Amino acid sequence: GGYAPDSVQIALKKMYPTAAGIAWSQDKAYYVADFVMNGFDTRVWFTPDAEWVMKQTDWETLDEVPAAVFNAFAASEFSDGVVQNVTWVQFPEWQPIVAIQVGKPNMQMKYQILFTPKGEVLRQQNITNAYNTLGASTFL
Repeated sequence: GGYAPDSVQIALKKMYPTAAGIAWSQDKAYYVADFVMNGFDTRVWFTPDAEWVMKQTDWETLDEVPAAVFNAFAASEFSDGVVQNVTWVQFPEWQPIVAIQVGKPNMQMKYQILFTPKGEVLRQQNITNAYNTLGASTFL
């Protein structure tokens, strides 16, 4: 479902031959493939020239993250919060990123923290009432 040029669809098939029920959408000048891979929600961004520029895997839980990220999150001011999502963000040339979305229900605030695999904080964003916080505008 959704539109994507044939070249872009062929490029995704080459990367994930077992991918089924793919939903295509646009995010700025990118085509985004949305599907389930190994039980995880997966999204792949493509240029119109069928070059992949970003991958996202919704791990959802902290038991999937590198131990350095787990320990940095556990020592942070968000450790007591409700984890809403955990995403492994990858790129063709750049280092991967762990994006954690955590709610503070008593504070009535939602936050997004971007970590390097070594546990270094790249960004602490207040995403209360914000949408598409993991799209091309955050990473590309």
